[PDB]
Amino acid sequence: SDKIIHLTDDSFDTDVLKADGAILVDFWAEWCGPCEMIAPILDEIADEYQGKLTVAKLNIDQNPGTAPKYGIRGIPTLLLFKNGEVAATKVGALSKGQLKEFLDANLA
Ligand SMILES: [Cu+2]
Repeated sequence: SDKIIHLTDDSFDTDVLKADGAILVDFWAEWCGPCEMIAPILDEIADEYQGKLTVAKLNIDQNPGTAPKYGIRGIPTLLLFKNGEVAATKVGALSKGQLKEFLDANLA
């Protein structure tokens, strides 16, 4: 938790679109089993990728406006942002191994 950014629809532009460096955004919602599976995986990734990546989370039941703008369908959906643009997309729950391979491939 501590270094992971809790996003709102208000702050999304400043925190993600204007941020320097890669930001991985987790679009999640309440009552979501797959969302709960990857939540400790992302607290680990936040520590292991420190200096290379910032992790941020946006709960769509409390923040209904940003996800329609990115065409989000399945929840959870992870979007890797770089310089304000969507660099890569992964949707669905995945293991720690799969997430590391996805990040190592795309942080290049
Ligand atoms: Cu922490």
